[PDB]
Amino acid sequence: QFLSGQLSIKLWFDKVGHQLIVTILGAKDLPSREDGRPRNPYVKIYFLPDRSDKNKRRTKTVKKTLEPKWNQTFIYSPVHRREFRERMLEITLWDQSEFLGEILIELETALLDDEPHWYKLQ
Repeated sequence: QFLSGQLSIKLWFDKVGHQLIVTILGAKDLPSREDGRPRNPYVKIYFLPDRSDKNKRRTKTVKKTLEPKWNQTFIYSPVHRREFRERMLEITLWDQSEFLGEILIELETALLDDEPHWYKLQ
């Protein structure tokens, strides 16, 4: 019915350094609030399993926008190629509250090409 917006994310795995680099660039086309005002958006990421603080990261919250730009790089470590079939990134967007959607990326087929890509929020 309504557009939900998209999130630009860049992923890369450093196979020698055993680290997964996740850069959450920005979002576009976020839905306004029902009252017409813009959002105060942030992104939360869990590298699962273990839903614990160690595996949790969050962007800062941008004030009053539908096109936030965070440009933040998160570093997960230690990470091992052999673990990819059993790891996923749970990426959620929030209006600081209201849930604005989720992108769930399985590591085994993730775009680990160090390029930015757009993902639809669900």
